Amino acid sequence: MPTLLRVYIDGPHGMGKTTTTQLLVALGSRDDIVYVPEPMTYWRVLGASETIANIYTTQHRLDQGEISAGDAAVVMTSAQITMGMPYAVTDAVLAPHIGGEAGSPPALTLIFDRHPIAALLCYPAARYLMGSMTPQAVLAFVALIPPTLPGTNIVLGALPEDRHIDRLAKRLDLAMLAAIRRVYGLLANTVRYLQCGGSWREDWGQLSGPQSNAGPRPHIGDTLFTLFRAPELLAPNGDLYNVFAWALDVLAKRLRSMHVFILDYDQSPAGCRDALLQLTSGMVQTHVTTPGSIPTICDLARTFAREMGE
Amino acid sequence: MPTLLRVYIDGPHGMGKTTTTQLLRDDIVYVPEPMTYWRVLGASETIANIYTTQHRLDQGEISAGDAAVVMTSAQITMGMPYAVTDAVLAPHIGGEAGSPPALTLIFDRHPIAALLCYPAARYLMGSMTPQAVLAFVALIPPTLPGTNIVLGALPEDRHIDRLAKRQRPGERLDLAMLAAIRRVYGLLANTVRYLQCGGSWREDWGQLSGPRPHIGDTLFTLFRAPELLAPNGDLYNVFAWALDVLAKRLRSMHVFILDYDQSPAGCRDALLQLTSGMVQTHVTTPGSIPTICDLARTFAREMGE
Ligand SMILES: Cc1c(CC(CO)CO)[nH]c(=O)[nH]c1=O
Ligand SMILES: Cc1c(CC(CO)CO)[nH]c(=O)[nH]c1=O
Repeated sequence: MPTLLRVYIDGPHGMGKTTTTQLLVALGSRDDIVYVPEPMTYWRVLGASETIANIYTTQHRLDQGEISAGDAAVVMTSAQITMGMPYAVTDAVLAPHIGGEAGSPPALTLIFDRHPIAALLCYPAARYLMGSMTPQAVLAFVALIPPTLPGTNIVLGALPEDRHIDRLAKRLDLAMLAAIRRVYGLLANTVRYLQCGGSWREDWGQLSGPQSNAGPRPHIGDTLFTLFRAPELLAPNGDLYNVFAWALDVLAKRLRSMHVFILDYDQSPAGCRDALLQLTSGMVQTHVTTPGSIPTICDLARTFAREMGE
Repeated sequence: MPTLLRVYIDGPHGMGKTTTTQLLRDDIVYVPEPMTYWRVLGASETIANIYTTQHRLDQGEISAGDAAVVMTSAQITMGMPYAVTDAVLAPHIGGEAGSPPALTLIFDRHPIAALLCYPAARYLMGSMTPQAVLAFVALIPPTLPGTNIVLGALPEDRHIDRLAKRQRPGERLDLAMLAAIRRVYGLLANTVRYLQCGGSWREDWGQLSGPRPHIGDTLFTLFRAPELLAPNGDLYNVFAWALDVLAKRLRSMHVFILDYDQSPAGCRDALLQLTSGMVQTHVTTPGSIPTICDLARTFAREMGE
């Protein structure tokens, strides 16, 4: 069987992900690489009306005290369903075609503009930090994350906050940028922690008060688990209710088999592109399940690109 | 390796599901309704919020768009317990055993009640958008082997009668909702049959606008909704793909119909007699039963009051 290489470009917005991705797609032959872009059209029209604008409006409303936390949460929870739809449905139809891992050329390369966890974990978690979402709803999105498919290569990105703020500026919510930057830092640390043998249940008690595929085992306090210590999730004895505890187990199982890589976005567009290109070399590939999986997968991505990317 | 029997007792609420299961020490565990999660843990009185919002939309106090936001949000809370239970239980499920079992796990509902059925019903009540319904459908966990689902049968007047004397905290006796929820479950049962008999929604799609149920008698009719179609009437691919997931998830489910129009002793035996044709599965580890028990008893203890 032919092999496949799936690469999910994710991380906080405004670092140059899209540009970088397209520069990488432009290098390869017409059909040996395909790009599944940001489904902006689904977010602005198909799934609902201007989903991004509504989110930023709601937070602003909440900040000025024009609405309550409860109102904010209801809107954000509903908007993240809508924000993650396209990633979720894409994962579900792609799944059956994915076979086991081959090893670090590929008959097909799929570059995605983000992964499901972006909408089912990171943004929600970041909204929790902004007070616009409850920790319970975040764990609800976490329990709904699709089984992590083999060969899940995810590229997170590092960019100094001052450069980030600059690049991002053309609203401008700096509190949110800080929160999304923190959430993605926590995330990469969570993957290394879990890959190093870390057991949240065993280290839980170390709670009080970034490298993904390199370095020593991070402290649970530097992982995503610490966000989930909120009083809402704590039983009268101080311990996590089992429902939320089990959601934390799902979060571990989903991230542990992922392959995360860090891309230095503090360089030029072509610099980023080559940088991303070099990184693909150590990324795990998988076999497809049927002979007709490659063509089918291309159609799916092109169709997705045409209907939802612009 | 030992065998396991999973039985999900679902269907529209208010027919007797709770009584049936109740009447029933180590070869069978009953995972009950996670009422405490809906009233306290997940959020504050979630059934109340749901029914209040429908009512206010009905009275003209709020907008369809307002109801939907609350309604979609509330459905995240309602299904959480089911979704989390499926996710930690999934790993331990092996292949089908064949045609007793070491452990019988009786559940009060399946993830599809919160991810498909209630949301579809709210869509039919105007309190949820069809896109939100398909997003929930995109998140339906994969259908493992041995997914036996018991659905209830009961004449509408009996149902209203039985529902009226068994209201839930914050619930309102809404007859329009009762019809909606009853329509969806009937379509649900027809959909599984359709799919198992070879039905292809893409092939039969044209029959909505001009030995298995007609497509118009399946859950696929609900998605003819204008919000999901392009200017030329074609379904957007995002949605079509969501319908492909629905077909895949439903098709492998084993549906069993339990007649509720009888005494609670009748309904208890009824369910038990239904298990002869339910599909069993192997667990994946030797210590999978014990773990499964803890999960189930703990769930019950913490979320079933
Ligand atoms: C994926 C995602 C985003 C990313 C957007 C910028 O908001 C585009 O990168 N933004 C959100 O507000 N929620 C989400 O789920
Ligand atoms: C499962 C479920 C229900 C059923 C309730 C009573 O309405 C408990 O059986 N009700 C909803 O409104 N959403 C749901 O997901």
